[PDB]
Amino acid sequence: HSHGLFKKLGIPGPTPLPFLGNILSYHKGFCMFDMECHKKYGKVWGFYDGQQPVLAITDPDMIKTVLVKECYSVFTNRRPFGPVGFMKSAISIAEDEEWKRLRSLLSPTFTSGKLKEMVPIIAQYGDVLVRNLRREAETGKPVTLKDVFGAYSMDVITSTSFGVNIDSLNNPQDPFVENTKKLLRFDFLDPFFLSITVFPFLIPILEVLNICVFPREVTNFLRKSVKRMKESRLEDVDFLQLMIDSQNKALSDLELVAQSIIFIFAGYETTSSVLSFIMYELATHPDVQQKLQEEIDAVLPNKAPPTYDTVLQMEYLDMVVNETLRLFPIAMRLERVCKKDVEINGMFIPKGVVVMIPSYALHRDPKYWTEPEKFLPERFSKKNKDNIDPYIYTPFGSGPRNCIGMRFALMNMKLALIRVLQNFSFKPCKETQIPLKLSLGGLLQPEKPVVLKVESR
Amino acid sequence: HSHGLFKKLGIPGPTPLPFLGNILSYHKGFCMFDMECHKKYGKVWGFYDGQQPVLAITDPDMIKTVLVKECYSVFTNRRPFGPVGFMKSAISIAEDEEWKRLRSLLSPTFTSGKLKEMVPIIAQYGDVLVRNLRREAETGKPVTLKDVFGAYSMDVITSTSFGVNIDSLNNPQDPFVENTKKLLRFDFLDPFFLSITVFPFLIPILEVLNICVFPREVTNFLRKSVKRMKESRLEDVDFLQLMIDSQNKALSDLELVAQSIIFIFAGYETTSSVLSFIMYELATHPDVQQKLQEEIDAVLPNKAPPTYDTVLQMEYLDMVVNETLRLFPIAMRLERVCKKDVEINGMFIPKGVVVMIPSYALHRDPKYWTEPEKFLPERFSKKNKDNIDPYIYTPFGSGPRNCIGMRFALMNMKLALIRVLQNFSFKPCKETQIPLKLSLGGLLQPEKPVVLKVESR
Amino acid sequence: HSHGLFKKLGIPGPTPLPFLGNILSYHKGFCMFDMECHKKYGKVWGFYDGQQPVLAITDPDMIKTVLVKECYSVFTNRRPFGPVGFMKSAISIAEDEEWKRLRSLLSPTFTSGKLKEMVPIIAQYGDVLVRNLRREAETGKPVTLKDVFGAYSMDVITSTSFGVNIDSLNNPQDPFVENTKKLLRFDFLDPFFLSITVFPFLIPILEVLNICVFPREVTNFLRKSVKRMKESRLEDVDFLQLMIDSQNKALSDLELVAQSIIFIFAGYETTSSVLSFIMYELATHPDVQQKLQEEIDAVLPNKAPPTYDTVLQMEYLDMVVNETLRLFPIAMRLERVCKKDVEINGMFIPKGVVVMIPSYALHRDPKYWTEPEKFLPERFSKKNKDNIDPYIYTPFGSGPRNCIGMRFALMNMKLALIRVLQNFSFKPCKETQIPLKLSLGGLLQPEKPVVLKVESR
Amino acid sequence: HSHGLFKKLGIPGPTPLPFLGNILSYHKGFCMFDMECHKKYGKVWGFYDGQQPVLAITDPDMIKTVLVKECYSVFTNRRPFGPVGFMKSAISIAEDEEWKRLRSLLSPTFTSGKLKEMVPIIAQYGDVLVRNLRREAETGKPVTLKDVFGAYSMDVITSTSFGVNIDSLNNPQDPFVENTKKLLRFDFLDPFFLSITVFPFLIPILEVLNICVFPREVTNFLRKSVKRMKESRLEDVDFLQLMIDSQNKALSDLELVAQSIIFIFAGYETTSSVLSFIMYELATHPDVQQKLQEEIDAVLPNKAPPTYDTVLQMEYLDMVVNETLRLFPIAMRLERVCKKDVEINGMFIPKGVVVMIPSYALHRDPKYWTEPEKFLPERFSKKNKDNIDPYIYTPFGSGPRNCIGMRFALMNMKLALIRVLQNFSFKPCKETQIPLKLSLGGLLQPEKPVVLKVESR
Ligand code: HEM
Ligand code: HEM
Ligand code: HEM
Ligand code: HEM
Ligand SMILES: CC(C)(C)OC(=O)NCCSC[C@@H](Nc1ccccc1)C(=O)NCc1cccnc1
Repeated sequence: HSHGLFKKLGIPGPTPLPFLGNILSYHKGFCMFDMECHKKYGKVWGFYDGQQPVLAITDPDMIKTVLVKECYSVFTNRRPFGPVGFMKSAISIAEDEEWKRLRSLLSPTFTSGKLKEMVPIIAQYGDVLVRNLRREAETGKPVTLKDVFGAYSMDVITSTSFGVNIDSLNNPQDPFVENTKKLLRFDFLDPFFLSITVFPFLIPILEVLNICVFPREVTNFLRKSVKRMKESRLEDVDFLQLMIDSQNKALSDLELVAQSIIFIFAGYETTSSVLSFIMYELATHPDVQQKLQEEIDAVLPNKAPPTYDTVLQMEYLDMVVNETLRLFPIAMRLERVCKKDVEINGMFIPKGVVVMIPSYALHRDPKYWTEPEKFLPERFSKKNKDNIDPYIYTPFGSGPRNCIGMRFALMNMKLALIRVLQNFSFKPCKETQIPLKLSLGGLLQPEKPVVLKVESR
Repeated sequence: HSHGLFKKLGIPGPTPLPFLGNILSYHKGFCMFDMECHKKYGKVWGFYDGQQPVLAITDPDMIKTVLVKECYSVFTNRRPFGPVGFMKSAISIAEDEEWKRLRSLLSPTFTSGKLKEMVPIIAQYGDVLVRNLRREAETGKPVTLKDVFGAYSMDVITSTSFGVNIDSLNNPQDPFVENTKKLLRFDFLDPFFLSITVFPFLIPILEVLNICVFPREVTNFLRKSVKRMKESRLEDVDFLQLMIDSQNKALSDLELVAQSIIFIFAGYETTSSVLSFIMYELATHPDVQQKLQEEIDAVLPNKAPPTYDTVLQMEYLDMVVNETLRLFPIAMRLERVCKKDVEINGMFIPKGVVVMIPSYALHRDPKYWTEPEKFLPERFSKKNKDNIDPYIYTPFGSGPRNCIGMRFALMNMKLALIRVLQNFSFKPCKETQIPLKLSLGGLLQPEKPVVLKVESR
Repeated sequence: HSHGLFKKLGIPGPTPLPFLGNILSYHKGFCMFDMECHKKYGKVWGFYDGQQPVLAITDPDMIKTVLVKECYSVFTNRRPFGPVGFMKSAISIAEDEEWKRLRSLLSPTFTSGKLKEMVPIIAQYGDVLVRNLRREAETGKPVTLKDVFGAYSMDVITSTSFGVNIDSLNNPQDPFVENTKKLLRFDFLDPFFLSITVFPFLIPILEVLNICVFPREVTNFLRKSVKRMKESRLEDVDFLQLMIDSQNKALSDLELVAQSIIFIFAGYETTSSVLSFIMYELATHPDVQQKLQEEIDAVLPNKAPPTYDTVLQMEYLDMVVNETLRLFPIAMRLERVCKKDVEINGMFIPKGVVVMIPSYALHRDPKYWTEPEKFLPERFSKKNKDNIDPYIYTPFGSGPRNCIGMRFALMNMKLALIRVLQNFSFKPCKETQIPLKLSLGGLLQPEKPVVLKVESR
Repeated sequence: HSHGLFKKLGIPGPTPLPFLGNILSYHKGFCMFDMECHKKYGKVWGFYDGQQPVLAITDPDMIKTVLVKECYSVFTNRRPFGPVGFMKSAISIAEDEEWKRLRSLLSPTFTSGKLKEMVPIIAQYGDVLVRNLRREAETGKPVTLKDVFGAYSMDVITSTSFGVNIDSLNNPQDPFVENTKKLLRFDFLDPFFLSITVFPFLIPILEVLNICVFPREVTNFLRKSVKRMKESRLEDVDFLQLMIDSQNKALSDLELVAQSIIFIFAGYETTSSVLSFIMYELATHPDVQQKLQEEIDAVLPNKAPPTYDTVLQMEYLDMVVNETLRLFPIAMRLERVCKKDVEINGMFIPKGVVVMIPSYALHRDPKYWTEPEKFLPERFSKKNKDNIDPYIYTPFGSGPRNCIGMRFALMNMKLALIRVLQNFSFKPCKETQIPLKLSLGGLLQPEKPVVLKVESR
């Protein structure tokens, strides 16, 4: 249909099939498709998700123009995504003025100030993690990181968001953990979403049937569960409180539920998935593991409890986290819908085009990264951290729509790692997939789950 | 689904049925439904076209706020209408910045200046009208106005828009008149569009099938026919010329076709339908007919040819046209889609609500019109024309999005009537529907076509 | 659209709304709508589920013609039901020759012979039920029947179908009980299915998206779980065995899964729901409870273990079960799609019409039942059991497509009750809904769950 | 989805793309795709029209089994085709018992008896054809066959079906010819129908919107036009009469309209298209033209008027018609939907598979035709006509569902040619496309229309 767009504008790209566009090229996943296109075509290129034209861009100035400069004017929203039901009101999903309102109503929740107050509560579930791990370190049986990390990551969420306090690894069947684990980061290469991409005219069909990519049952569990806690604390420290206090243009109650749902997933599969990637890289590079175990003990001698300030003090820890996020940027791509005919850094961009930054492919670009497949934390030494274009390395996005939970996500993940490297070491098992292979699907996740050996220090 | 909207906001309205909303109430047509609601509920009210909330308003200040004040800011577009294909680019159909561009690129086409230049060509087809009529005035057989007026109205269009010059009543089968008559003002109460209103999620389905409410065949006839005339005049006075000269941000070629299509219908069924309504009212009020025949002869003695200036000179003619348009405002309603949460003249209007002015019901409101059903031209005497709220009487809309062809449409219609009342008189026949009954459907048209007796002066 | 059908044929019925047909009348549920129509219109009547014409019939001969006589010829299948995915192959859902094959391949599974072999295994979980109950009979706290019965009913299913052996009330979190409880008898008056009924043209839309009214996750759990047990028993007494042996025109493996799913639900919510209804009626009619506790002890003195033969010996037990099923026939209606133009017992029935028997309304018809709302088991005394038209009383359907699991369902339910009335008695609590109110929705279930007092004999 | 079908059954075919199946291979049209598959794969093969599995077959016994033997049992209907509206009732479109009824109610209309009675009326419009042609034979200007033949072919239809009698080439604008020319043989490779094939789940969507591949306006013209003529002849020789007499299980009135529509097209574009193909082959093989002009004059000396009997007498005329139909079999393919699991001539054919005979590819198969691209009428000499497998050469189909109008179509076409070769000869013009190229689309029609020189004998 609209498959002449890039051929006119003089932008190169893979030739689209009728109806499908270029989607059959996703058979190795977004990341691999993005790398190929980068090499085959250079700095800019175009392709079609069904009839949806997508313009990839790799110029840091141009990227900065889209993500920062012209964000409010032209590139305000992300690719429409449906069917979502009442989740239209989630911040990550909302548009234009509604999003601007929600970003405001929700920003002070994520300050360095409020973040320092969540430390002692986040500190408490680190210790729960250790005990579950030593039960396996004392029973010489290899460990799947995702289960134990997610048990931890969930434990922090439920708490930092509603006060609920479960040992999700040892009380995994209590009514709360059941619903909350039923979140699934959406495989955009799964049967369902490829059908969307080729039949996006079916989203409104599904919307009028109250179908939701968020299971209609988990949402109902928390919609009421919030209006219980809402009326329990009212009247008699967490995200809900910080959002309830805000509605005192102000936030509504079902909007509040929707943000709660986004926050819960946000820090579940993500925090847990990033922790897994770090632990893998640690186990397969044992020296880095040792160098970090030294710094954790120098700043916190005698296995001293990590504090907010001791965490920012640690610099090799930061380097490890960053270099992991370079090799596994869980978002893979950034995207904005171009809402007006515009011209940025010398290129005409018509209305409706989705503009896409290929984060995974830029993190692995040899034109900016020496030995880009190698896990080498020193790239982020304060000697070299200045050489790195913040518009090439973008694991949390950028501009007015970057990751709202970035600080919290780094803090949470580091508090988990300080505590864990104070007590154990991590070894490849025979069953450990080395080298790790990324799922060919639509998520940045390992093909096989990560299994390692855990020895008690 | 969204059927609680007005019940929350505290706006009264007829209770909606699931899925249908209030559409079953259209069984007497928009106009009658609008009158009822006006009386039942007062100054504002709400209802649902399927799941689409519609807020009717009748305050002239509030109407002025929507149609003029906040037009560019909030109320810029009309109710989405599909499937349209390439006709998305027609001015009457286009949105936001695209419309603003098209209104600019097309405005100077409709000036008092360019309009004075179309007079002598529009004058020529008036004489064709007379001859066809006297062939019936000399053959004592009653006449259907729509056929003879449309023959005339078409004759002016084809000319004033492309130079083509046919006697569409006597050369009705030439290739051009066949396609051009295949326009149909859309019965929004017909089977098809009621299905849209209850399944608007099916428009995108139909759009991806290249289905068009404008027959895919007539459009193809003129798409090429334009790019012929385009390349005939280039290189070797009408709307096409005025649009071709404009593309010399500038107008494209298929956009040019689309405007051509809108203009052709615009002045066909409308001009012809309004002429019919005037002739009816004239025949059933013979004194008004006489008073106007006197003024036509005082300004143009000896059946003098009407000129642009002699036309504006005529004031009872104007009164007749206006008072007809009061009783038959062919648009019935005006509408704008509310693009932001706003508050106008003290009422909150949420995003997405269609705001509707019920022109037909306001033209017939006894709270502003004495004996409103009576055809009484003197309402528009220069003694009384000042008493009339331009926000109650709105046959051409208002504000930046009023009828672009208003001046031309009045001129064309008056040039037709001066010539015709200079030569004939018009009498009720036995077959004449008295009093006229409006089609219960979705157009302002007579139930039965208007048949009259035509006697040669 | 097709809303003239019954008006032509001369069959009376409620006047249908456009698009909706008569569905708004479901606001009190099928059962109440059926009763009204029966009284308002008499022996036959028509109505529209959207555009779907439905002919209700209440003549026992005519009912026998449809359900038995012309079953194979004309009335072979049930109302199309979608989207179902691979569940198209379930027996209860399948059509024409495929169903005939599946009914054959699955019939010997349900014989009096094989049924006598399942007794000792079904006997074992009765004792599990007692212990869970006395833990509540010794802790003076009222009991919700559905939870304790479903715990039991599940326990029998998992066993009688796959050998799996869980105390689902005390091991409720083991991986098997989680998936298996995620069956939900479909509320055909819920948002989703009313949308089907008005947009049945959307089923094929949903089918091509691999959407399934059976959650795509539970099905995957058992599809593989079967092909595990399949390859565990092969090679090294239950329904799976009886189906695996059958494929040794023969049954396939995914067909086998689908039957497994139908059987699991079939005996879960149903058996458990019917048990609840009996216990309610028992508690609110304490004499019937006593009369039955006497017969259970006469045939099984000293709390003797019930056997297959001792179960059929018990006749007042049968009367209780039957009279409960009269007042709560969980299917509510029977239905067949008329596959040919036919004429049965003097009435023309066009192709495509769904023919419906209103079981609930016939069970409550005063023209066949004295004091029909009264729970009076003696109606089914061997003195009166002969007076009862098997085409008026139809809790298991009739003809070649009656309930395949009828015998098993009666046996299972009676083995549960003999054991339970041998040990406890059942008393109304203050919280007990008396009289019970049927859910206004699309299932025969109580508005409020049934809570009773349980005292240890 | 179902794209494993042929890979399992062990049938070879082109590998299908997701969603598209093999449809992209239609870029050279069905005929060319069919030839390739025949050569690449042999006697049987499979492919996918979207998700629709299609099994091509080329064994004459197997073809006879499908088209004749198992027609009523298994292969009764053609590939579902929609949206059709009330045209569901046309015979060529109807299914199962409804079709069997319509074939009966309509068969005696097409007998050798009734056909002999239509001769003198069909004879009359032959003479109209001559005069229009000599007006061009006397004005040395090349002639487009389709216009002049269709003018003739229409003239015979309107007459033989309703008595209406127009000179459609010289009265082409009368109200009847306008609607009747608005039939269009459907380009199944046009945008619309390829969208069906990939979204056949959208047919029911369109059916519920009263959209029709037969324009909703032409159908309305004749629905009423029939019920006028119906009530004009009733009460005060053609197909309508023969159908009206039949309803005196019997035919209804709107069914009657629908058959009328099928018959009108059937003999319009087809008869006219076949005539064009013959005239082309005649002009480009001048000896065949001469040999036939001799036989026409031997049987009809002195330009004697052809009679029914003189027509069957002519044998080289028959040979010409047949050999043309070999090279241009306007149906291209025959098709039946397999309604049951069956096994025919040693191959398993699952339910739902469309079984397709590739007539065009078999007519051009070198394994049955010497020099198959050559136009050589002698193939059909009574010496060689016996060598020809009626299951390889199938321009009118075969079995209970062959072309109902075959005899009439041959008669009509031959009466046209006898008259025309009695008076003119036909010569290539410079503008004549030699060799003719078949439209790459979805019809058997020439790329360019056929233009020839016409000289008066
Ligand atoms: C290591 C873990 C995480 C990574 C790598 C990450 C990365 C990202 C990225 C790349 C985006 C899009 C940014 C852009 O488009 O410019 C994003 C958006 C977002 N993130 Fe995260 N994120 C992480 C964890 C979290 C957490 C814990 C939260 C908790 C609240 C969170 C909340 C959000 C929200 C609400 C958005 C939408 C922002 C908006 O649209 O206004 N994320 N994240
Ligand atoms: C007596 C005849 C006519 C009447 C009563 C009439 C009335 C109207 C009305 C009520 C509107 C909507 C105005 C609003 O929303 O505020 C409109 C819009 C419009 N009219 Fe007319 N009209 C007539 C004839 C014509 C003619 C001859 C043309 C020739 C070009 C024309 C072109 C248009 C266009 C293009 C629009 C869309 C304006 C825009 O969206 O920018 N109309 N007309
Ligand atoms: C007290 C509990 C139950 C009741 C009241 C009941 C009632 C019914 C009814 C009314 C039908 C439709 C019959 C007809 O259309 O004529 C049916 C069908 C069916 N039932 Fe049950 N049923 C019960 C329990 C079960 C159980 C335990 C099974 C276990 C396998 C089962 C399996 C089936 C199947 C497979 C069908 C479809 C029959 C076919 O289409 O061939 N039902 N049941
Ligand atoms: C030279 C011109 C024609 C050719 C080559 C032709 C060929 C065919 C073919 C191949 C079929 C399908 C047969 C099969 O599936 O086995 C068919 C069906 C049919 N034809 Fe023709 N035909 C011609 C002219 C006509 C005419 C003039 C009529 C006039 C009534 C007609 C009426 C029909 C009908 C009604 C069917 C559907 C048969 C059924 O489904 O029962 N055709 N034709
Ligand atoms: C007639 C019957 C009650 C069997 O089916 C229907 O009414 N509709 C036709 C097909 S969908 C009902 C379907 N439900 C279900 C199945 C699996 C998981 C969850 C729900 C079904 O067949 N269940 C078996 C059954 C139910 C009741 C009595 N006996 C057997």
